[PDB]
Amino acid sequence: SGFRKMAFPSGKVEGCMVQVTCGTTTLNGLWLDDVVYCPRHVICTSEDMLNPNYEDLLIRKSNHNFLVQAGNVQLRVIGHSMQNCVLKLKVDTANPKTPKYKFVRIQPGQTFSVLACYNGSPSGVYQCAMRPNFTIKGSFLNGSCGSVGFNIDYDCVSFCYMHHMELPTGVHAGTDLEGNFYGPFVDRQTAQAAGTDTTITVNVLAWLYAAVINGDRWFLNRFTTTLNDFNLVAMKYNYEPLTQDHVDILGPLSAQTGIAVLDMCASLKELLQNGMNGRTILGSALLEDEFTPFDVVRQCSGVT
Amino acid sequence: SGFRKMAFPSGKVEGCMVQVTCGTTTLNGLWLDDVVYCPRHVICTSEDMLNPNYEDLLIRKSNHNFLVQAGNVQLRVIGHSMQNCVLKLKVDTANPKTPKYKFVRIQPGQTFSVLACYNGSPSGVYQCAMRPNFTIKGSFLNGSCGSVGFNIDYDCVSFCYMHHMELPTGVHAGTDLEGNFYGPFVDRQTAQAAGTDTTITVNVLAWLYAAVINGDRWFLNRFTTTLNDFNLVAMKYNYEPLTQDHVDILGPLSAQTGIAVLDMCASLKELLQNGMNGRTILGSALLEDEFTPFDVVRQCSGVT
Ligand SMILES: O=C(Cc1cccc(Cl)c1)Nc1cnccc1C1CC1
Ligand SMILES: O=C(Cc1cccc(Cl)c1)Nc1cnccc1C1CC1
Repeated sequence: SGFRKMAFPSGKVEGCMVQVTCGTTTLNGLWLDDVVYCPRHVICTSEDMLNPNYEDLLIRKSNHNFLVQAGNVQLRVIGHSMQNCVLKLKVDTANPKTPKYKFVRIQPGQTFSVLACYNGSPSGVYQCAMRPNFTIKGSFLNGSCGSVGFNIDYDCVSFCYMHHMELPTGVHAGTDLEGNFYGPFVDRQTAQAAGTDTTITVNVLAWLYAAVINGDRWFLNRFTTTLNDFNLVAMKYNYEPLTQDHVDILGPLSAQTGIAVLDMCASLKELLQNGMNGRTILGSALLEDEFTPFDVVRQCSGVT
Repeated sequence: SGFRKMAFPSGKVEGCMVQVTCGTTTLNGLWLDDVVYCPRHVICTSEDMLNPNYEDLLIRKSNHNFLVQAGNVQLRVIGHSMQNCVLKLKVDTANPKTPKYKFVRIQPGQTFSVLACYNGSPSGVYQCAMRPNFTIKGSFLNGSCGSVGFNIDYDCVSFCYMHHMELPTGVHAGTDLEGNFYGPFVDRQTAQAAGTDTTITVNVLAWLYAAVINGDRWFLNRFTTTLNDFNLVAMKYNYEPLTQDHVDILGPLSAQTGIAVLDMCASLKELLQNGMNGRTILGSALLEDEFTPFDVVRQCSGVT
């Protein structure tokens, strides 16, 4: 028993972290096979971060200008190319610590682990979610660019995120591993609209099922609702509309607890309309939406 | 900017995790040098977990009865001994992945990372604190015994905790790496009093300083207090008494924000007496006490 914001073990990713320097800028790189991936703004100075012409800036750079250090050893750069907002630096040595990996583009509402890094060295690991507005609420400082988000299926690391930018709001923006930004963001020093964020309803419901599994049952009531009635409530409280695809994914959690999905939606409705009343659920005084139904099953069953 | 319950990167510890089987029981071991450390209840069956005589039970066991598997390779056991509530199994091979390590006994209120493990394989990592009542609120299932808690100083892993037991309350109990239980707990299947827990005042105050650093300032007021006045309030709300040693550790955070420690205690007093009023601080609707002043400085400065 017990329920925690659990991140994946970071070892397979720690072995891929390198430091990338170019000009006077240093950030993190991801060394998989003979390629180092890093945010393309490594080639920029503060003056051109206002409106950078990356193609033109990259033209003034040669392989020898990209200094890639793996721990305390220098990697030799034999090729460079820009794919969207990332640079791929071909190195002459394949990373001996490359795990089985995939590059995936996660959906909004999905969760992943982040290994925050500075100068190619890991400082910490935390679990977070891709918000519906395609931002992440991470913990990142200057130098953290190139830090990656990932998931692990048995031995395979699915890299889903690379950190690029901090918004003026303090929220974070970044790309998938092909350099495509999640959301409308562009790698420019210009104020950019994050957009209205919503609460991931299916995730809150999964966390309510985790709460029942771990003894917290005060919020369960004698009521039920329909998808249409519940969605009127979700709309009012800026919660994502619940669909039958959401209910289907909540099936395993419903079967384990014997609480029908719509019965749990009625508990959520009452919690939204009435609040917690000074009570807690799994040590939280607010409704948590950063655990997917898969996360809850995984944590509650001990999948390694 | 941003503030997260950040755990240490788990790689150096993942390389030390092994599976220990004895009789019909399997749990996790910690392989450092030529020694495997694991909870001594690995030698027990369900019948003798009611009142085990570990010395007598261990007598019926030989080196060949302890099956230690590191990944998919079998380690040869050449010695066994009991030190308090842990067994130390001498193996014929030193772990090639042993990091620089120390065995430390943490103080209540101190935090550490846990690498939850099942069958010698890591499933996840989370940050937690040794509660003032010497329990931890972890996330552990059957088979998680032997999972360890640790801290990292540059390259040195300070192992502070080994998981042993789940209390009937769902809270967790365990030992330091010499087998000494934190708290009054004994490795027996008997109901055991956890004791009254308190809120780690110095940690809440550190988290309030992290909140100011990351823009959250609504809770700051035009008041100040004294250690004696504040401690009357802390007593009423089951908060640990604040001492000058606590204030001294809060010095770096006070200097960075220009908010005197007693001024921040007045904000805490008002928050305890008035509540959050439906507001949040760093995405939390309750006062967080699982970040030490050291944790806040580390996260807010990017120490790798
Ligand atoms: O945001 C940037 C630099 C930057 C500026 C403009 C565009 C792009 Cl792609 C990147 N880095 C960063 C990331 N995460 C957290 C803190 C920071 C630094 C501000 C402190
Ligand atoms: O508590 C035990 C077994 C046990 C019983 C009595 C004494 C001792 Cl030292 C150990 N293991 C465990 C640990 N953490 C979480 C879940 C569990 C299992 C109950 C599900």
